Amino acid sequence: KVKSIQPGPIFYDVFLVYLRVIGTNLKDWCAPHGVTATNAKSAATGGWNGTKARALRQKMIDEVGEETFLRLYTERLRREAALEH
Repeated sequence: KVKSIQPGPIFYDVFLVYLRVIGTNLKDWCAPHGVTATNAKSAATGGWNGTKARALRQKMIDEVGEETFLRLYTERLRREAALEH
């Protein structure tokens, strides 16, 4: 059906590439949050799932629009599933 936004590889790429669309990068996005790029990826992929990681994941979603994040994330998943079938 439709999926809600979950962490993982696609979450991380959609956020990473969104920063590119609006012309920042991971490095410069991370700094005002007092966090590392490496910590940003771990939270985004769901590898770190502590509640501090959730707070950061929510900032990534609010950076994109929540609706825009869902649309990018959803259409991307559709394309992978299409190659897997």
